[PDB]
Amino acid sequence: QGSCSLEGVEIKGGSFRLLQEGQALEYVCPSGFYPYPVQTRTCRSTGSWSTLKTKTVRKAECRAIHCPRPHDFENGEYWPRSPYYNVSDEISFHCYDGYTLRGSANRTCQVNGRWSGQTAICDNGAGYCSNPGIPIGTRKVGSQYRLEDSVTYHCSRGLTLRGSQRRTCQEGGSWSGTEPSCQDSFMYDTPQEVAEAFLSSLTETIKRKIVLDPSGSMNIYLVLDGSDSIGASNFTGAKKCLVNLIEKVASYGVKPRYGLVTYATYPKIWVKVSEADSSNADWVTKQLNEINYEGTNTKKALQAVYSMMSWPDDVPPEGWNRTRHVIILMTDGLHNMGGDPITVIDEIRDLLYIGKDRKNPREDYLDVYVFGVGPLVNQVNINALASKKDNEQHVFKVKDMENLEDVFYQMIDESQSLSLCGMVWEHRKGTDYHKQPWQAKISVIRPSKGHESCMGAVVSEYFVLTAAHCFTVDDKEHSIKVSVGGEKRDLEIEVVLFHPNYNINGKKEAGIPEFYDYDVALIKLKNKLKYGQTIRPICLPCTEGTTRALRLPPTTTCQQQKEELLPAQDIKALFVSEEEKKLTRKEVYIKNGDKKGSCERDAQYAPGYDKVKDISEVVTPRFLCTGGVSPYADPNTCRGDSGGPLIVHKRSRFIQVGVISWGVVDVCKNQVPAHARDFHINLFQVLPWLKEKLQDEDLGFL
DNA sequence: GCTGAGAATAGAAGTAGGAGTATGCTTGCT
Repeated sequence: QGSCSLEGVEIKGGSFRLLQEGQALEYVCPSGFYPYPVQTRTCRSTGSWSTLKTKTVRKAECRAIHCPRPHDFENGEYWPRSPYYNVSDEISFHCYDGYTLRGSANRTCQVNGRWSGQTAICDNGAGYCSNPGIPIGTRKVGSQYRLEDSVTYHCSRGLTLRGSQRRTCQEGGSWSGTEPSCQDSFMYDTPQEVAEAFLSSLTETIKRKIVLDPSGSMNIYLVLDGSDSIGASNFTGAKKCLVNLIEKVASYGVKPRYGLVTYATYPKIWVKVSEADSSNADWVTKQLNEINYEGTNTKKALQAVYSMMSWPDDVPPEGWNRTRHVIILMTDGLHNMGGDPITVIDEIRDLLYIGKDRKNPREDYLDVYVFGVGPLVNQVNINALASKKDNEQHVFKVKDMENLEDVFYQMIDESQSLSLCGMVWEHRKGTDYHKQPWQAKISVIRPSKGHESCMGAVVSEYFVLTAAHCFTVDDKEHSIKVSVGGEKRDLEIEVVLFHPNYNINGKKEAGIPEFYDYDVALIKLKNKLKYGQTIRPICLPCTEGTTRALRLPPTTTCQQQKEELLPAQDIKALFVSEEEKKLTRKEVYIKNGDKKGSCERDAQYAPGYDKVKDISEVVTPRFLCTGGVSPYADPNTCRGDSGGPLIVHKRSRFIQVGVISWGVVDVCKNQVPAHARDFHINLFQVLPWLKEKLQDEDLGFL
């Protein structure tokens, strides 16, 4: 219908995007922050947008994220106790007299409003089933853990419960349903989390494996809500996703029968599990790559799945009780009109003979996974559709279709190698250096002057990339100590090669103290590096490894890699920072579009630069600029973050595009000025040197 | 001793101590 004017819809320190024909809008803020008071707004019929109530507010703002307080913790205590916790605030758990603790007892408020680790439970064994525990932010009603007992979970006001709200102690000793959690509106899952939590609970760990039965089979049904952003560009993103899913599931030595359904308003059936080619993975793939478009009705799609399931006669077919069914539904709307689709799930469970016994519940033979995309997804319907299994997650909510692509990219990249550059698998028990294995700390003990602390990047097995200003010719090799993988041991250096065009002595008699042009250095290690879960390389620009990371054809030029990694935009980069012996990922933006000159202009607030006539004499084409308060409140770099890699996170891989070189003001361990920018060396501009010096490291430079 | 109308993060109308994708009701007159 009619549209609204955007007069004043902007948000303090954030951006917005118009969904659904401009009739709705979502607010997006920076990492750690959430848009306040509401994330979304629609266009009214009165011309204006939705009001922002919390008490009308005129404009919106981005405000820091808090992690919830444990409503209660049975049979033990936790501390520090507080009503809310800021980001990166740790809490520890202990239990009472004679109880045993399970789960992570040193949790930490992550940047996403969730606590690190898993739910702490203090149990003894005084019940048939185990103590189901209280996930942080919930409230459990019930404390008797005998057979056939129930426990109910409640979420605070304004929060949506994902998981089971009622778990019964089943025959066994395992609980029913899945552990619940409370979800805010802005809360999204990261493609790493989705990939890991889907792979696990699709498979079992012996590498993983898919557990079918003797003379058993698997039917996989892919349902796609192609009435919105999912079915755009002829299902291109969803096509990539499902191709990689089919490949990854085929890599497990199983040949499942596939069914493929799209639905905008009516269900369109492309592949049916009855076709003899329904198990031919590449026939299914070729049929998928040719789906096309063309009110959202989901019940019809689930009924098409049910018709696939149902049999041609009263007498059963052979092997009905040995087939395992998987229903992967991808949607971005799901306001369940046209009917209530839960009844279809109940009819399905009736047909599979699930939940009709006590010794044969058969819950292993039906898995339902739901991938919601965008803010307009109904967190309640998707959770009602999906399944609930102990220690398993089946509901996911991601931000764009791009993140949904990155999910399956990450899934495909899982079991390739340890030499795969820029690969990090977010695990369940991951430490700091598990998540930044390329990181390398350089320490230089300078006489009479501050101990220089720099960072680095492991670009190959013998080399480490850093910034040249960390070193000097006075510094002997017995004062430079490099450490990778977070280990005490310092490494043995062969030679530190500086760029041939580097000189910090300027431009000295011209009135400029520091000249950081071509501020890159390569440390050649004497020994070799042993790649592992803690040491791994990072991708470099204009190498075939980065082309394979960007999912591009081998006939791609270095310029194409440039315009894919560094376009004329506000590219979202990141780096890693030392914070009390901890490695934190700080997320910044590279002003390379229309704000580039505004970034470079703020270099006159820098020491010794306040009287330079031409600012292009100190900020050369070899520099990328981050920082500032536009379009977002970028975090700044530390004195010790110097030399570290400036990373771009694309297609679930990490590509280094810059080396942290200098900053306008040094205020890091922190009101902060808006001219506080940081400048990094563009690795695309020092490429001949890198190619010449790393020609024998098997990087396959373009 | 009532409220047959409108409000309300959208917003029809019916009349409901209603409902509602983060929440979730009052007018005025005696």
